[PDB]
Amino acid sequence: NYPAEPFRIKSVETVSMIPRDERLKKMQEAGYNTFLLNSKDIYIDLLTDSGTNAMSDKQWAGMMMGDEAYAGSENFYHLERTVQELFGFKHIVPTHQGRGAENLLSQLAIKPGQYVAGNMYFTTTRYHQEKNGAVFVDIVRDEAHDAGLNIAFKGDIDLKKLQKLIDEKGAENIAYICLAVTVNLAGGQPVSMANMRAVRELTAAHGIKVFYDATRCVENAYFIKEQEQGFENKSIAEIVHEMFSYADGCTMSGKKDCLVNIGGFLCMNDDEMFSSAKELVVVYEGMPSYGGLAGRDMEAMAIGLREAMQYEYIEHRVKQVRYLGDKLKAAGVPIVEPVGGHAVFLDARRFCEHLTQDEFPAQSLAASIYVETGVRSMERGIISAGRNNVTGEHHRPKLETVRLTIPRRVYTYAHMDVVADGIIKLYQHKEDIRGLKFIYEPKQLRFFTARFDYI
Amino acid sequence: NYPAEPFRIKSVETVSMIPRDERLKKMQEAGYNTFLLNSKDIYIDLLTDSGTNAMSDKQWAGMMMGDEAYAGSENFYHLERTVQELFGFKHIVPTHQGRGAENLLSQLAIKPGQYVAGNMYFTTTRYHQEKNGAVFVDIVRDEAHDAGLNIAFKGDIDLKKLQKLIDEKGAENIAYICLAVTVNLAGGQPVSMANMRAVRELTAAHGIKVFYDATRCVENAYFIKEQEQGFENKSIAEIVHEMFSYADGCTMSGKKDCLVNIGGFLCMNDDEMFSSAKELVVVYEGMPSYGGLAGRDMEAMAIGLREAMQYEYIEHRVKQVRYLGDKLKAAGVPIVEPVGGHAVFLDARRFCEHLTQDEFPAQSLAASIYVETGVRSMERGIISAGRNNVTGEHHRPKLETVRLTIPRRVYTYAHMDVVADGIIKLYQHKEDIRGLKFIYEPKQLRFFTARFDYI
Amino acid sequence: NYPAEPFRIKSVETVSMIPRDERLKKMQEAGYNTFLLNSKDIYIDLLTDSGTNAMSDKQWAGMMMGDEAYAGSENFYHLERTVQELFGFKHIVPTHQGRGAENLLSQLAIKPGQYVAGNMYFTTTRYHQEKNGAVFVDIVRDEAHDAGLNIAFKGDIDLKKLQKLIDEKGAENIAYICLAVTVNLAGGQPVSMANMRAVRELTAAHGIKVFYDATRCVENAYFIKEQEQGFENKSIAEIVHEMFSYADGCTMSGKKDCLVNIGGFLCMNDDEMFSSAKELVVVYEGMPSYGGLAGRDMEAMAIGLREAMQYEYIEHRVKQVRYLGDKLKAAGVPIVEPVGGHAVFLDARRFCEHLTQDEFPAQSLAASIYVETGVRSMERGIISAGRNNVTGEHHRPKLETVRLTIPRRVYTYAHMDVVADGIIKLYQHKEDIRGLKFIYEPKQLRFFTARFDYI
Amino acid sequence: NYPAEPFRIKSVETVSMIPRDERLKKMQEAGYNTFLLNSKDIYIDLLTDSGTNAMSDKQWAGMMMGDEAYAGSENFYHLERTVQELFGFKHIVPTHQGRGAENLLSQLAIKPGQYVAGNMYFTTTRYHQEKNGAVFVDIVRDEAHDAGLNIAFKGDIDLKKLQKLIDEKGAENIAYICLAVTVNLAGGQPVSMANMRAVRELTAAHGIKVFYDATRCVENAYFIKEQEQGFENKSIAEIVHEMFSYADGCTMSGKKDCLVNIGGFLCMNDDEMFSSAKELVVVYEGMPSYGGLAGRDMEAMAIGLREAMQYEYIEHRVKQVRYLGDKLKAAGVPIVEPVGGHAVFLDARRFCEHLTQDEFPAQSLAASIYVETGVRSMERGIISAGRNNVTGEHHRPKLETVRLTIPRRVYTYAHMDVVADGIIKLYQHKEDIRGLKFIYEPKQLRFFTARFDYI
Ligand SMILES: O=C(O)CCc1ccc(O)cc1
Ligand SMILES: O=C(O)CCc1ccc(O)cc1
Ligand SMILES: [Cs+]
Ligand SMILES: [Cs+]
Ligand SMILES: [Cs+]
Ligand SMILES: [Cs+]
Repeated sequence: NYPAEPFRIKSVETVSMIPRDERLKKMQEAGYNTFLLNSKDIYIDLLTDSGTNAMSDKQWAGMMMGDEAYAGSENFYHLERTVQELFGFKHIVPTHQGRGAENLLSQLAIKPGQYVAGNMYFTTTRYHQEKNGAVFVDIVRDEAHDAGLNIAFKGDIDLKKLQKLIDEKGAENIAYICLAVTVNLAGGQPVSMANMRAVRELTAAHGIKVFYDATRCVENAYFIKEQEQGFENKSIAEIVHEMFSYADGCTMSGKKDCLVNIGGFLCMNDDEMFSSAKELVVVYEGMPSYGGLAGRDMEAMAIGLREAMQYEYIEHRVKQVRYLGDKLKAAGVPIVEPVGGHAVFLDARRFCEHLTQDEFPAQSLAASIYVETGVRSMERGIISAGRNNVTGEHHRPKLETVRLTIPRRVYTYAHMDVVADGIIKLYQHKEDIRGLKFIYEPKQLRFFTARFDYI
Repeated sequence: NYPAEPFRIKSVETVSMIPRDERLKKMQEAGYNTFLLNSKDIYIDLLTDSGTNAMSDKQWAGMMMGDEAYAGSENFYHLERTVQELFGFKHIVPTHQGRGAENLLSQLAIKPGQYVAGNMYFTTTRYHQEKNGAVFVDIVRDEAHDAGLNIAFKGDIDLKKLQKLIDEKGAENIAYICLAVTVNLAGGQPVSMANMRAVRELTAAHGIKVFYDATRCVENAYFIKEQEQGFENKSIAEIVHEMFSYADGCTMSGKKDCLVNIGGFLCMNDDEMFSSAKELVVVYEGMPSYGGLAGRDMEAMAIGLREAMQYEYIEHRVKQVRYLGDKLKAAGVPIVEPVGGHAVFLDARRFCEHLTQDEFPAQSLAASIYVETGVRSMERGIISAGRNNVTGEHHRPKLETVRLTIPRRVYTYAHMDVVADGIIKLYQHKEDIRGLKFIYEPKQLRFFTARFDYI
Repeated sequence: NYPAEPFRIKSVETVSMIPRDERLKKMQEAGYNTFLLNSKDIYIDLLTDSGTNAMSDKQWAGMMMGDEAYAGSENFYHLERTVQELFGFKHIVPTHQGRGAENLLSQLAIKPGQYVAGNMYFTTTRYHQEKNGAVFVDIVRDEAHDAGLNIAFKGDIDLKKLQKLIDEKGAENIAYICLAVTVNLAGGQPVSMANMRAVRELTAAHGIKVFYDATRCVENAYFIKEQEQGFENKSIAEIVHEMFSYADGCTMSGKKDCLVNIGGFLCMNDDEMFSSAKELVVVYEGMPSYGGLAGRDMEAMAIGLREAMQYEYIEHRVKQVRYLGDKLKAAGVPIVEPVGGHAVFLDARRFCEHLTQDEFPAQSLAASIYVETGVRSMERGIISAGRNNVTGEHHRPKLETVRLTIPRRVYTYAHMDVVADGIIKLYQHKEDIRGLKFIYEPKQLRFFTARFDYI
Repeated sequence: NYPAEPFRIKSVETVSMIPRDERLKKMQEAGYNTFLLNSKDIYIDLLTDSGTNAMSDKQWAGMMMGDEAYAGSENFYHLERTVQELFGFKHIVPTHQGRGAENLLSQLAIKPGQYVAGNMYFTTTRYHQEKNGAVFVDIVRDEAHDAGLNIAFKGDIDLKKLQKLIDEKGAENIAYICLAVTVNLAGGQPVSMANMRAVRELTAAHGIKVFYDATRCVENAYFIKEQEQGFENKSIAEIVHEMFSYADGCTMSGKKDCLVNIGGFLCMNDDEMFSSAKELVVVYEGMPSYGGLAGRDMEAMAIGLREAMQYEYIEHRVKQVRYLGDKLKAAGVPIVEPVGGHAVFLDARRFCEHLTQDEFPAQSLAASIYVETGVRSMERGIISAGRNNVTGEHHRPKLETVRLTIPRRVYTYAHMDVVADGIIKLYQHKEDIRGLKFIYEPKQLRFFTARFDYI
């Protein structure tokens, strides 16, 4: 049911291993805000699955072969090639990370007042659309928004909302379709291949462009392989290449499924767009030949993209998350379902039924997980949603979650046990989890630096 | 006169060593544009001094100590504390490179229609200023536009122009003063400490903010020590700290004087502006704790900044460039003078008086240098100025130069000899340099991919 | 019971993951000798615990700081000072590995015809002793030769035998006492602190020198802490230091408990012997300042020794082996007991009672394990004992075992499960294990290259 | 005349750069013995050309791909292959360094009382022959012993002394011919290919075996290419492979021409010898599959051996030494001639004509070179030759030299200038160099730790 690691450990990253009593002082010193803890004081850092991947020995042999020419670097050539071969986009511009590609895609493909429609959104992506004049429309299935509904391919687009958007608004005024795989906001839910093929035939008919937010495309490809009829004899690399055939381009963040600690890229097939991309790339990132990346990082991303296609790697990655989700669900701990490709989201509202959302249950639960286990998790509730500065009132988000985001090839099943066991013991005396009040609240970006105290 | 390397070679980058006949083929495949040459086919790459520095064995040991947490990394802490110590600014936000810092500073510091005044500009910096509504005003002394005039501290601001701008336009309508150390357009020329003090006193009086474009600020420090009376007992580290004491903040590309291959940072002292910066940095670069850089890169840049302060390193850096210029001057080759900190600029109109500027003398020279020595240099003339799209006619630039830009710690004095020697023998037969016609010209960013043939 | 890894995965070694049918081909190409298998074709290599440790990110940062001077290296100084501190010996001469230390100690400490007495032997150590004229005398307690007897501190010396040797042969005719921690032939069994004190007092009385074979001395430390009354408040670092206080010097293979891939060292307190050692080390290993090791390796071994002292590391190391043994014991698989610090030994005569020891049961089992799981283990039986060349007949060894040796910090608990699970299902059909005949047998070192077929 | 480096610097090793006054305290603290100085306090360490080579970026990418299996490692396979392909020996056993191979060759190929004859000797090699019963006979040309005679191929064997040795002693009692390339003792002098072909036909006729001491075989191959008629159209790899065709095997030290910091090997074509080598390899070095080397070191040696065949690399290496020799000879500084492949030997007896050999001129000159330049050199005179412990009298060596041994790819021509210039300034006031007296003299290995004072 749960595979052993399809790799050996080559090098370890040592941890201090501080006791509960010292962890509580550390948590207090951070103001009960896990964003303020130091990296050194944390055993298992599940804050994000972004850029904290463990690289292979081959990736580190790439790291010493960094040809750092400004232009003409063999690292750029090898990255271009790999992405062309694997994803099949004609052109490819390297960027420092996913949000660097996003910035470029939104400046090049949006006319003010056009609509951008996708399957739910991701913060940096919506920002760049919106800052360029687009109106974002969510055309995800309604079922994606029910956080307990256990259905498959929950990130698919409603073709029926897709159609009415074109009828009602006009294909002309639709900038592009932003299809994301997986759907982060629904908890890392996969998009079926049928869904992607349907979306491309509808949009093609009406002349509409489709651009993929492909940050976790390889976790998506595993779901298709695991769960869609017809892909049982297909390889992950075949599924990934078919996926990108229903798209005109994509913004990718290597920090997610590329198994690197930095790097992203923009791909497109349009030669015209590509020439415009090239001029805009030099102001924001660096020349078209390196895009704000050191050569050794283009190489390591190249080797990573290829390493991610190994079935055994992506199966264990995804099933290592599911392991954690299964163990929590088995004990009755409330989570978002079905468990996604990269994280387990605890539902803090249900976990902490005694607390109201003003007493910051997700934030407080996330503080407690650190003290009990030495595991850092991230608040994804009311604190992260911010205050409405018109009214002054918090924005009250429907989802009041603590996210357990798993970096790739860093932790073992024993580390998941540590996590699961602490959360289970906490669930068993859930009523004893206190509420938090701010003792310090920033104007902007409050989740980052807010500090709190117990009520 | 000319110091020996104050280091030893730890590891080499192997090179091909292809012969003249093979290089001529390579330059032909490239369409005689040196920007299209492959990095593998080049022996000594002087395209740029950006990001191609050789790191130390301690930087590389820091490379293996990357703490890649999203937040709380030991490498962000070591970076932050190193800049605060060395440069003296209160806050520091890391960015993937210099232009990411510039984007951020210009969104935070300019109201549309205000004036931003500096000592000559750099492309990216001027773009970010103007893109945010600023009108750019060049207040460098008149003597820095004279490419042949050999005076010291050619980068200094004319205070007389700085006064008239305040008079004429008013200090409320001045966004900030953009002081660059050193000045790249004038050939990498230094700014005196007196000049920096003078500017801080005049702008202070009028409430005007002063932000440095500090990318080559340690090369500048060296000229201050070598040439300004009074700084003969001060250390490079004291010179740097004093310099930044006259600025409100700075944008910095670590790729230039921090001796790394990627990385930059915005600094400022204003708390209010720092908070605005943190919300904006998330969208463009990454969380404010990493700013688009892997942990290992924050580490290496921290260790780099600190190595850059060693007298003997910087003294050998600047004197190695000087050596190349000295050898060229002594054979009668025309160069920008006086020699800067980072590059030698050949004067290609002089070098090639038989050719008109429509016959693309600098590009042709840069093609000929590669063919004869295996060295790549950058065209900096009519080809890189671009055409006027309303007229259609070339922007015919006053300076028609070939830039020999020297990466820190990569080449030896024998390498300077290969360059010098080839450039001297071409000078001896300068009349045999043919002109070039376009055989393919791109709508935008023409210098990057234009290809040519001989007339 | 079973601790989680007290570290995180920094970098992985990618593995093939070939299927059963392909492994069977591979095992056949190997002639069913697991020593001929390729390292690429192996998933989990338990051939040996020697030199295949995963290093830390600090060891690797030390790897980039190799000062490779012939003499005066900072890495020799950091090594020397770390051993002096941790182990407490006055002098320390680095050697390329444990047996280089042994060669040196035996040339310096034995007069031909003297007796050298220890607690069971190890091949290399016994070779170097005997090659220098020594007669080897086993003074381990009688209970350690009983492979099934589960007592603690099975490595302890019988003082009664140590007394008779002194009586019978005289202390002048005793070269030195060779005390091994832990005892590899008995299955990696520990030596109590009491036993080490007892020996030091008896040998001291008689003027007899005591040199440790300390290769797994930190695994031993752990058993002392876990099991000897009185050492419950002492640290691994205090246990180690106290242990070496009962020895005159030690030969050490860093490949085993210093967590490195190469390196060893001889220690002693005698100045006279140190001077003789320095002249002899030059001929066999290198100058006394490097002893056959690159500077980077002296560095990593210094950093390794110091990491080996962390309670949680060593406690997880020893408990990971125990875990594997526990799972095997619980299904009724016969193993040497009690489980050692570094390996589990299967009892293959038991496991395979249908086969005679001429039918090569251990080798056959080791072939079958690889086929069924992808794990390599070592034959330790009749095949590795060799033949008698006067008789021609096999040396028929009392112990007929398959050793599952676990490298430090490389595999997880899921990896232990793969092994355990395969070994348990073979045990369930133990009668189907065929015997092997030689199809090629070498004159010497037969186990290394012998090949077989099935009967 | 002197080529530029055929490489770029990838990483630097920082140096402290301490002034003459502090260097003199450092020299005093070392007892005027350069063997006692620390590596950190030295600018340019010319103590030895052994193991202090700078590796390439490809070699360091090998360093991260170390497959550390005990047996079956892909690194072992790649080393075996490279050596088989390049040198052409049938079998090859890895050893920790050159003296590990020597130890094995001498145990396997000498019967007590047999003669070993070679072209002069090297310490560790003669030791291992002599310790195994051989009588060494020097059959080098007489001209090699005249240290000022500038002739080519000074390391050739006298075929006429070769013949009389067989006549007078009997081919039967000649163990093997030890042919070394280059000849270290004559100052790194080359052996012609004709000489090697002649030696093989003579020895073959009488059934006598020939084993190469090939530590600097690649510097030898350059001389043949530079100076022997007929090899102008041959490549270095062709010259090296022909060289080894006149040999039955060889001991190699990778630390010399293999461009690594550790590693050696033994090669032979005899299958019988090879089986005996295998059993003896496990006691002294480690299994036949790794020979006392970590996997990453076998890989790096593999890539190094191949990198050394680049003509441009070996030409610049050798001509970088010659540069130093030419500059010293031009000023009249007395050296051994002709300058060898790896070092310049100063003749301290002539340099210091005012001092008698009891006042230790070479030692004192070597102390002065450090104080004036920060360059460490090695005494190779009376101090290194030792005392005769029968008489108690120093052994008075004919050659009283200070050796300037150049590591490969570490220093530039500017570093050689630093060296040359300091030695020239010292020569100009040569009479002011004082004599030394011991204040501390070790029984064994005196050169290593003797300390002195000025008379
Ligand atoms: O960990 C992640 O979610 C990716 C990075 C990320 C974190 C926070 C935020 O507001 C936007 C992006
Ligand atoms: O630097 C060298 O000469 C190689 C090593 C070496 C040094 C000294 C010695 O006595 C024997 C060998
Ligand atoms: Cs990261
Ligand atoms: Cs770069
Ligand atoms: Cs090893
Ligand atoms: Cs070395």
